[PDB]
Amino acid sequence: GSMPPQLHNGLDFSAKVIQGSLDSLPQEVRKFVEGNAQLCQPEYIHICDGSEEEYGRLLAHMQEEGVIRKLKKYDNCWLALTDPRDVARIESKTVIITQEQRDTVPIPKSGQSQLGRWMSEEDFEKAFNARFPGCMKGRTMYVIPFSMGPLGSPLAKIGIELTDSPYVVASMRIMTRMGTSVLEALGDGEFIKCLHSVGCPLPLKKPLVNNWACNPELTLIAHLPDRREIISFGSGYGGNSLLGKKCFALRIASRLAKEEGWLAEHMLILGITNPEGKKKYLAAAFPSACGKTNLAMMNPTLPGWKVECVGDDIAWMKFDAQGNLRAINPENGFFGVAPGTSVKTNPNAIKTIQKNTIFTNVAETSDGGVYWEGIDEPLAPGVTITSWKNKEWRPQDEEPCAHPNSRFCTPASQCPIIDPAWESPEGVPIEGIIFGGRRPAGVPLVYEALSWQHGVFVGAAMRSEATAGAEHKGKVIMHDPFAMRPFFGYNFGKYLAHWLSMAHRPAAKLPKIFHVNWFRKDKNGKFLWPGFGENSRVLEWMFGRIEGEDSAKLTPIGYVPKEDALNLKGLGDVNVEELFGISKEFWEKEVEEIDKYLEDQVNADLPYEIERELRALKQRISQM
Ligand SMILES: Nc1nc2c(ncn2[C@@H]2O[C@H](COP(=O)(O)OP(=O)(O)OP(=O)(O)O)[C@@H](O)[C@H]2O)c(=O)[nH]1
Ligand SMILES: O=C([O-])C(=O)[O-]
Ligand SMILES: [Mn+2]
Ligand SMILES: [Mn+2]
Ligand code: NA
Repeated sequence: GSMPPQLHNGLDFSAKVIQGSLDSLPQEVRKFVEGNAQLCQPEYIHICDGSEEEYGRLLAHMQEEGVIRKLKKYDNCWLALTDPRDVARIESKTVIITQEQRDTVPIPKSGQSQLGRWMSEEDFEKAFNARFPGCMKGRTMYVIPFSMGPLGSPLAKIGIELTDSPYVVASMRIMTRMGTSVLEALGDGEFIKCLHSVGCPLPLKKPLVNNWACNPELTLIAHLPDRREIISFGSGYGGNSLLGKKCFALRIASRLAKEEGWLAEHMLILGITNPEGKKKYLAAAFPSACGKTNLAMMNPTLPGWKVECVGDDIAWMKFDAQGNLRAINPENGFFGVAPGTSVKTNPNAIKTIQKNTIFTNVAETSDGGVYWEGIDEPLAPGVTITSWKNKEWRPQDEEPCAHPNSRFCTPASQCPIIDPAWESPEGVPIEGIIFGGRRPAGVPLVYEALSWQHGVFVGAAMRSEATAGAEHKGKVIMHDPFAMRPFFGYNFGKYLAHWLSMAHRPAAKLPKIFHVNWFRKDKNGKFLWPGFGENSRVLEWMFGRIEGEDSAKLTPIGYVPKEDALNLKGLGDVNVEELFGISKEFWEKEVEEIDKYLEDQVNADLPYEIERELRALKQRISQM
């Protein structure tokens, strides 16, 4: 980029650049970098190249600074422990900026929307001015050029993230394609502008907790889709700071998708091969902390079945000229929930995470390894544990050894069952789409939608127990339509209309739509379904249905498996009565709840087809 004019020496940041060159940046990239440097006043500017040496040195630097620790039991793995105020997404501080509120969320009848948070442009400007001026004083501003999707993909989009956090830098290296090749690929093209600061300019005004720079009181994660900007202040935690992931690849991207005729979704993408040598790709939207990563890299218990992972969290999809729904994973790594992860529940993850992996808020064993709730693996006598709170911890204490939302951040290329087409620019053809969440009562193991319009309603109607992915506590059953409640880039009613419109386009090969429940419990609080690898039995049913197998019976909520259609061999004890039961009383209550929620929260933007599906379901239940 060209040197900016100036009458003094305060606008050209060249003298502060410690890696790279402002002169060699594309013009608009330099303007973005330099304009935000003038604002944030970093001491240095480091333009990331994405090299292993850059990565190695930056890790070493955080190490000597006490910001991360080396996990010496493994190969190039590292541990960060955060300030306990900065441990997850915060939905209440996550906002979208548009001229009119209705462009961002439907106007709720009750007056409080549960489908996003809108902030006026003028309110945002004030919030921005109270945060960012001088916020990087005494820090390095890192410039991360990154690509969502393989360098080529028709589906791929480039961002530049500016951050004062080396932790963000290292994590983005794993979770996106990052560095010099991205700038070369961008040229003078368009990019998403992403600005991040931990909100702790030097000298420190507040006491630093556990060497983790953050500003909880001022935390704000903002999205400005008209400006193509994401602006995030005060949090270093993944979902808030790795701007390509939730901020770009769901929130911004879903709005772009609506405008441009594609889809951006909170979905895994997996490839499943049967004993007859046939492979199908499926997508699944479950809410945060509801099993996507476990399903995407499942080790099937059924002989002759194979599952391969394309992506575990984000799907970008578009109908091609042939009418196939084609999906790509825009991420480059897995940012997975650690606790619960074991050789038993997710052996494929256990394999992936022992090299080149960054862990956040898990426990450390005295021999340099990791520990967490449900790791289900004994330690040798004499091995001791440091909790994620950096305290000595014993298996019989008050609190967990790892944070409930503790994460691993691991390269996708490492996964032993990574799908061979996971970086194909063409994407993979999706043949079914699975919705589901945590319902301890009433909702059977699996059912199939009656039609496209009904499947879109099933997505819209999704409810699920609260999890630790964000700020929500306890186990209350919440609405989480399409697993996208925290992530809609625009009015949910319009998003429903967008999904419905897919049925109207030329030669569209619409996928089969299913709904699952891994989480139904008996009257004792015991899970009725073993889950995990055993979920291959459900996927088998879905596979045959996609092929047109006569294996379904009609019920009021959709098609279910016929008696004996599911392979339950090796699971002789399963209470099929309760697991597959559909109660009129439960479903009457359920449909009334859905009706009130859609009326209140979607209101004037609720598409007629969805209100029709509600009426029809209500009618079918009334005839039980
Ligand atoms: N009982 C049971 N638990 C499961 C199952 N699948 C996943 N889990 C657990 O649910 C928690 C979260 O699962 P993940 O697969 O990481 O969820 P995710 O959808 O990828 O979550 P986000 O990354 O937050 O979007 C972990 O503790 C898992 O061990 C299952 O089939 N049965
Ligand atoms: O990080 C995630 O994947 C989430 O919170 O859903
Ligand atoms: Mn997620
Ligand atoms: Mn996940
Ligand atoms: Na720390």
